[PDB]
Amino acid sequence: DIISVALKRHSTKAFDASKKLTPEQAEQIKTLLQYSPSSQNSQPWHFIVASTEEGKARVAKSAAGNYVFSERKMLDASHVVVFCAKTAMDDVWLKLVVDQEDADGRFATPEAKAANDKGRKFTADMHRKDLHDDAEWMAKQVYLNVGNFLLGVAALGLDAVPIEGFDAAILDAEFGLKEKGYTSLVVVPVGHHSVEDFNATLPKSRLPQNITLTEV
Amino acid sequence: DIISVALKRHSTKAFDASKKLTPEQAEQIKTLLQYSPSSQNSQPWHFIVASTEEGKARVAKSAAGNYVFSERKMLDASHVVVFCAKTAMDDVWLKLVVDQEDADGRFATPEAKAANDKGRKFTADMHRKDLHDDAEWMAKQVYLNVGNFLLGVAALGLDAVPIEGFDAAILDAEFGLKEKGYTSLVVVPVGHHSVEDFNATLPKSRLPQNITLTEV
Ligand SMILES: Cc1cc2nc3c(=O)[nH]c(=O)nc-3n(C[C@H](O)[C@H](O)[C@H](O)COP(=O)(O)O)c2cc1C
Ligand SMILES: Cc1cc2nc3c(=O)[nH]c(=O)nc-3n(C[C@H](O)[C@H](O)[C@H](O)COP(=O)(O)O)c2cc1C
Ligand SMILES: O=C(O)c1cccnc1
Ligand SMILES: O=C(O)c1cccnc1
Repeated sequence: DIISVALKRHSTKAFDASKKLTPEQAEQIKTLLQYSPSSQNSQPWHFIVASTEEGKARVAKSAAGNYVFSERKMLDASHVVVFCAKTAMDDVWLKLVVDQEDADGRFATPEAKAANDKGRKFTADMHRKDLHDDAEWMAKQVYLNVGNFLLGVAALGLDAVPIEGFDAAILDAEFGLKEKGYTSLVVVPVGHHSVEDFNATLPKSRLPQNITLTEV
Repeated sequence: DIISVALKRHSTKAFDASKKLTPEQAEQIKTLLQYSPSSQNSQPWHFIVASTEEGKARVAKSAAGNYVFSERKMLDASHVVVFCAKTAMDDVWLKLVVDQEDADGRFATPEAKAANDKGRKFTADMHRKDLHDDAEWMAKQVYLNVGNFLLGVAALGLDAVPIEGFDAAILDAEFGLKEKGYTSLVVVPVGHHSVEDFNATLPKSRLPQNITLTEV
């Protein structure tokens, strides 16, 4: 049951390098990334999934120097996911999304398709022209994906840790993301915790609902 | 089976007003809100849970103007959750979080507690003093919570729809959020879909992994 999952999941502080995702699990984590919801189904994201030693080493370059504590997590986990946001919402992407919805049979008529496209452009233009927050808006959808992913992987019986503790400039440069139109936001190592994971045995802590939650 | 949940969940376009959350479900959705992870366990959020006719009507004020299509969703769902972010990360909140971790037994020594506080302040100060993006940083954690919540509620067998299509100024004013130190970001009606939910029967559409996903 999902509440048990939410109450028992934790941020893993150390991974067992010998314990790999099964082939099926490796496919399932990709499914989770793909099928996250997003505003206007804008899907303003790219994922780097590192599963080779070479690949994980490249991601771990972002943790060198000041973020060194993050390196072992990135190197010892089975699979490491880099969540990236688009840096601009371009017309090519908008067309890609609506054309895909059309290919998947979501529109009964050309008018319905046109209306969907118009609505998505309205929202996108509002963020870029009026709110001046389009980069932030897209990054928010990526964080939503991350939240979906963390619960999803826990429910698959996998350990994980979300990481903001890395140098995004280094990671962006390593994978040439800027030129491709993306920027790295969160790194999520996924695998199985080791006996050295001190956080596996500690009680969860959250503020009480009397502070955070109002019922009306 | 969480993958089945992810593949089958959808954004509900119309709710059956007669179909209420069970008492236990109403508690479980609150648990999901509370137990979401966040960077440094900063939990920079407040939730309004509207379950009365009066309460939902107050939220539905925000579906004015361009956002009229959101009104029925907000009024007809069993429970409506307003996800809010803090407007600034203050020292009182940082102390609240570490003191709660201490009360929950996460620190073996005063030194461990002090180290946790120091680490949290380092990260928080980076955002508020250097990047001047603490508002954005906090809003990102809230969107992560939303992602967790949407999958969680689906796994409970509940329908939902995330909504950016509302007037945050109207909502903030209605609940006096600004003065309390919060701002509304996403509204999530939760309940059961009606036969009028045209999105319940439509195929789900996502961009292919050959565009969005790189394996290394
Ligand atoms: C942050 C966010 C905001 C959304 N806002 C709205 C909204 O205002 N109205 C609406 O009908 N759908 C809204 N949606 C639903 C999206 O259109 C939907 O998630 C997307 O088309 C993918 O479809 P699915 O959720 O059925 O998988 C929102 C989704 C997200 C993630
Ligand atoms: C966006 C985000 C970034 C995080 N970055 C790190 C990190 O860099 N290093 C780390 O050890 N934990 C990191 N965490 C884990 C949090 O400390 C953790 O989620 C929080 O303390 C709650 O504990 P739990 O995840 O075990 O429930 C991050 C969490 C989130 C949501
Ligand atoms: O996804 C949608 O349908 C949507 C998102 C934002 C605002 N209005 C609609
Ligand atoms: O939650 C953490 O431990 C954390 C968050 C951001 C950066 N470094 C650590």
